[PDB]
Amino acid sequence: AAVILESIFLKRSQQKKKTSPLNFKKRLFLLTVHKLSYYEYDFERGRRGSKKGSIDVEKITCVETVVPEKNPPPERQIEQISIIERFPYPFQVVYDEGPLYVFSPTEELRKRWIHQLKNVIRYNSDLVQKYHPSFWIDGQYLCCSQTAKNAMGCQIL
Ligand SMILES: *[C@H]1CCCc2occ(C(=O)O)c21
Ligand SMILES: *[C@H]1CCCc2occ(C(=O)O)c21
Ligand SMILES: [Mg+2]
Ligand SMILES: [Zn+2]
Repeated sequence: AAVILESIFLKRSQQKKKTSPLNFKKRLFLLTVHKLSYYEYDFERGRRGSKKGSIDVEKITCVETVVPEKNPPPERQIEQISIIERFPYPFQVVYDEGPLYVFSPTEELRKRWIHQLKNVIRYNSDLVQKYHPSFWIDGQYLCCSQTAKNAMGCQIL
């Protein structure tokens, strides 16, 4: 399928460990009408490396912004170099295996990805009308305090 979008984002680890600290990984993200996939990027040759995972577009229920972290490290705090080193703008892709947290280098790039992702899931069956506006961190959602990753969203839209 045709490539709609191709960008380098920071990805928060999902099942690294149940209680261990959260890891953040630099990934090349690809969007087609069929899948949202991510790879280790091969910087030296200027091409995508090994595929590290995928999300079938049909399984996505929600795509929105996330309220940013209160104390972010320099890599996630607000040019050719800045675009591949700082990732301050998070968004969420909600599916069956909880939300995937993605960090964009710019506001414009996040907006573009949210816009296109909303169009590819337009005819999805499982789309929800509620979401969690804040991150799931240290066993709970910061917005509602619910302890289930698959918990129903606390806010409308
Ligand atoms: C990231 C890279 C090592 C293997 C692995 O297993 C789970 C995860 C993750 O959730 O990102 C990773
Ligand atoms: C990211 C999150 C889902 C599980 C997984 O396995 C490998 C990787 C990675 O290396 O990014 C991930
Ligand atoms: Mg630097
Ligand atoms: Zn919530």
